Amino acid sequence: AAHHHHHHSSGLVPRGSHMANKAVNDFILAMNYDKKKLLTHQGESIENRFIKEGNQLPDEFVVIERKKRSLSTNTSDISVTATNDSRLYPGALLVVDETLLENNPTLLAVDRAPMTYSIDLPGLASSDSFLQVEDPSNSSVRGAVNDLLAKWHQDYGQVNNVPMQYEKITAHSMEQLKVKFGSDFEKTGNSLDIDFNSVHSGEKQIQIVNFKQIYYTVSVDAVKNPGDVFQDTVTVEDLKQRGISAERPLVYISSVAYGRQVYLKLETTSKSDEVEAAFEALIKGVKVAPQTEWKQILDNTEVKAVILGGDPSSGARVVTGKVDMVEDLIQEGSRFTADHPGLPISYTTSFLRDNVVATFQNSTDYVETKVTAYRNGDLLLDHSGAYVAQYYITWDELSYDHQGKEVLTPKAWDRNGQDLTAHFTTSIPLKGNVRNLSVKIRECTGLAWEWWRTVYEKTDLPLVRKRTISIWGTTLYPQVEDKVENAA
Repeated sequence: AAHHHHHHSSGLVPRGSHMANKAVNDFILAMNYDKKKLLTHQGESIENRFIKEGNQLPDEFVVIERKKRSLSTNTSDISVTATNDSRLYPGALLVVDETLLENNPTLLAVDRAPMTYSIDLPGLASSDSFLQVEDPSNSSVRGAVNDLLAKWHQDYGQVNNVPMQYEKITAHSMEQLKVKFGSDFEKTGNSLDIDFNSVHSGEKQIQIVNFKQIYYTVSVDAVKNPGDVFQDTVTVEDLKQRGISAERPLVYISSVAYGRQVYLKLETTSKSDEVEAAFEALIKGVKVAPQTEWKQILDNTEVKAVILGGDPSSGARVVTGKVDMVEDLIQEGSRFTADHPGLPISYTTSFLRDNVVATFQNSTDYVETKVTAYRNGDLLLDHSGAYVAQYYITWDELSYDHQGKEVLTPKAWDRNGQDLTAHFTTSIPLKGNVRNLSVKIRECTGLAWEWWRTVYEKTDLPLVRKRTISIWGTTLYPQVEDKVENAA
């Protein structure tokens, strides 16, 4: 007796019956899977073997120290890069597999039961926040939301000045960026034209800034029973036909954030350690003095950006140029108006089975490259004395061997020890290479009991941009000037 109740004598479960929805509900509840393992991905996992490198650039000598780092993110927020993604609407059903991890999700588009949404809008009434969509799709949900928006803007609603939020990192690897911003980021990074090669060779430094402006978010309350999102026309076999199982379970978009997003690239050829500070000052719109080190950095900074939402169409703009246009990028989407509903920039998913928020674990190993720059310099000599003079100029040229060991190669001015006469001038180019610079200058007095007189003798001379050593005067009273020009 107990076997037959709530069942058809045919033994079949009729399509469009309450029995069908019940079977679907039990079918999803019966699923046993590991939530974390299904949403976990590993990046590269590099090994810690690195040697110190030295390289000569046209204007400077760089010392590069490579190091393996680890970046691991564990978030439920999924960044949106697609423009008009029909799949990414509130309450949409997504399949849990590789495609969900890659942010190119598989939409489960079956007959949907009505769903109730709430929207958090600054200056929106309590019970006017709810929306009842009878047949959830991208269109029906988008329409219901925009209808509420249009009403909310035309009725009243202050032009809410939207807060700007941003997170930033120093670029190193494309994989590392993907862990930080999402695995769909590769499209954006290619638009930003990030020069990873020049970073690794220490020729330039990159910082990536992600701006977010959330106008509003649409949310879905917890689903009581897994089968409550399906119409009775949906059967268990229908789900299996589309490959739904405990191994490929279901998830629903529990909320979507709407507004404007900006991925910013700050590309500087500087090797300074004040780069992060200079970039920050730029973002804050802080005035920069011309003779500062920051101004040197910012003048040599190329800026590219991808705009998602705000201003014109929904389409993504790829603006390019100098530092001057960063300020307007930030101010552009400051106000949320009737002109633009705003578009999805972020969404979150919850498992259909138990409404637990789906959290994605991503990690990767990357090489953190440090670069230390030593500027080239020139050593200038001027001989305007009434005497024969000799120079003894000597230095070491620094290099690094294939084992990263430090190497000092002795060097000497080819005209050392030679008798030089006024008016003699010369310029000796010295690379950042140079350590332990020593200059000795002596003069022939003509006196039999003391033929030579030292006019100048310094060791460990700093490699400034321009050092001019000028000698003049007489055999008995020689004069010397050690003039340094190293101002920025």
